[PDB]
Amino acid sequence: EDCPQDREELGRNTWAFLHTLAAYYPDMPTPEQQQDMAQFIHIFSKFYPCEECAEDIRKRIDRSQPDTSTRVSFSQWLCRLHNEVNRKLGKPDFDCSRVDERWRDGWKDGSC
Amino acid sequence: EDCPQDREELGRNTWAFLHTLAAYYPDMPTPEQQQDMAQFIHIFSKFYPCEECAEDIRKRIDRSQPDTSTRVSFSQWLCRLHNEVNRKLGKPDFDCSRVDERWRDGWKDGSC
Ligand SMILES: Cc1cc2nc3c(=O)[nH]c(=O)nc-3n(C[C@H](O)[C@H](O)[C@H](O)COP(=O)(O)OP(=O)(O)OC[C@H]3O[C@@H](n4cnc5c(N)ncnc54)[C@H](O)[C@@H]3O)c2cc1C
Ligand SMILES: Cc1cc2nc3c(=O)[nH]c(=O)nc-3n(C[C@H](O)[C@H](O)[C@H](O)COP(=O)(O)OP(=O)(O)OC[C@H]3O[C@@H](n4cnc5c(N)ncnc54)[C@H](O)[C@@H]3O)c2cc1C
Repeated sequence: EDCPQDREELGRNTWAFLHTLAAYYPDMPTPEQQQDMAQFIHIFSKFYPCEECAEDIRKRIDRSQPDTSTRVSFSQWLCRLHNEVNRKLGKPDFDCSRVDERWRDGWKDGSC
Repeated sequence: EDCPQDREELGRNTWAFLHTLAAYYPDMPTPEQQQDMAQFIHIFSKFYPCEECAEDIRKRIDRSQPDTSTRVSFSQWLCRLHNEVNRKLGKPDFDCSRVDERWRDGWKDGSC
């Protein structure tokens, strides 16, 4: 908009960035790309703006390190992580089998 | 609404994340944090989902590496980077002296 992001706005926008990032990550990433994405996620968890949120995500990420082996493993890992936060906030579980429809290709019914 | 984000949508929300990220970066970051934020930016530039956009930012970063010494230096560095992209796309130059109002504290006129 025009004013500082609130917790929810920052969240929606960051998840959008993260899921899209994962959606276009290589299906066949090189060993270096796999190392970089894992490190990116690690650093991300240390600087995500919302203080309370970062403390929370770090604990979740340390418990289940990102699997950056492939586009699918990574996008699924990220979907599972987001779902953990969804459950913490009483939000619905997202069907991870549809992450590509949501963030890359659009719903199969063509509503996008 | 819940559809894959186009170049403009992704960009808008990613800049929001990035500027908020810089807005809350420590005023006195540890050397470790300064190293981490620099790498975050470098990895970010290699994976940002819009290939043309990623290549462009990489070229700009290579000419002026991120200054992660302080919250102010980094926020200003990021504002300058975004302004280069604005100039490229014919968008108005943003007054970097007002980055804190825009992304952290809100406009001085209490508008927010
Ligand atoms: C790393 C991180 C940590 C956070 N921690 C906290 C916290 O501790 N406490 C707190 O109050 N808030 C936290 N937030 C904010 C919170 O997650 C939400 O972003 C915010 O409440 C806004 O919710 P929303 O309903 O708009 O959807 P999100 O912003 O919840 O939703 C983004 C959208 O993505 C889709 N989506 C939902 N789940 C998934 C999934 N699993 N996989 C793929 N797509 C999905 C949906 O289409 C949805 O509308 C965090 C955000 C991030 C990015
Ligand atoms: C790393 C990166 C690279 C990109 N590369 C390209 C590219 O090569 N080609 C292309 O077409 N698009 C590119 N984009 C997309 C483009 O920059 C815009 O995000 C998009 O056109 C939408 O524009 P917008 O007008 O909504 O504002 P941005 O999305 O331009 O604006 C976000 C908002 O932030 C504020 N703002 C503007 N400038 C600054 C600043 N300098 N400092 C602090 N706040 C500011 C404003 O309040 C503005 O409305 C890129 C985005 C990112 C995040």
